[PDB]
Amino acid sequence: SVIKPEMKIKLRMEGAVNGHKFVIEGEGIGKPYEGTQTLDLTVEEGAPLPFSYDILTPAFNRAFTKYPEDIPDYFKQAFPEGYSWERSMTYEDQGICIATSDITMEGDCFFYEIRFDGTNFPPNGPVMQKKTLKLIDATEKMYVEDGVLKGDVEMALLLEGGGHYRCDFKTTYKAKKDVRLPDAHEVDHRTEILSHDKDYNKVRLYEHAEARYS
Repeated sequence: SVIKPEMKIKLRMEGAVNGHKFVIEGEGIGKPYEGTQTLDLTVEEGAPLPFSYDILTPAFNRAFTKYPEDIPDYFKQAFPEGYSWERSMTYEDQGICIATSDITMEGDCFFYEIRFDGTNFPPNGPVMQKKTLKLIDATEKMYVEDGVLKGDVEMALLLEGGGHYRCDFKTTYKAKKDVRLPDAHEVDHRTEILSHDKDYNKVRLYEHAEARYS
């Protein structure tokens, strides 16, 4: 397989949230068959960001998912050609985000071209006031529809003070070639910011993800 036990990552994200433009670049490494990865992210334009970094972290690759032998792996099968994804995120206070990523590989490295746009966040809400603590561990429901793989998530960000800030995630994953399509399944996610500098101009980000049946 072209997916090696250790794969590097390079990415660039361009976008805008509530009128604030930005660019973030990233480099990292992970273990695709263990579903783990670490990214070092740097804000290259638009620093310091005025909004919660936690709305970005799922946008920074399901190739880094531990897939059981008996569930076809849509993402690893898609390489070396790769795949893209398109995602809508509707937050409970009517902030909404759209993100896309085009994922390719060369040698032992994945490359992501990411677009991220968000709007209509209340200026005094938790996103624009940076009152989120983390992404709560979440389960993504995967299922095939229209010949591609979809993932639906009812997820939540933890807020300072203990409240939950809910978001309906909907992703469409599009392999660039035909692959063996899986039956419906689930992917458990854990996302963690391991470290960051004062304004989050520099962030170290970790994900652990594993596929299973309900």
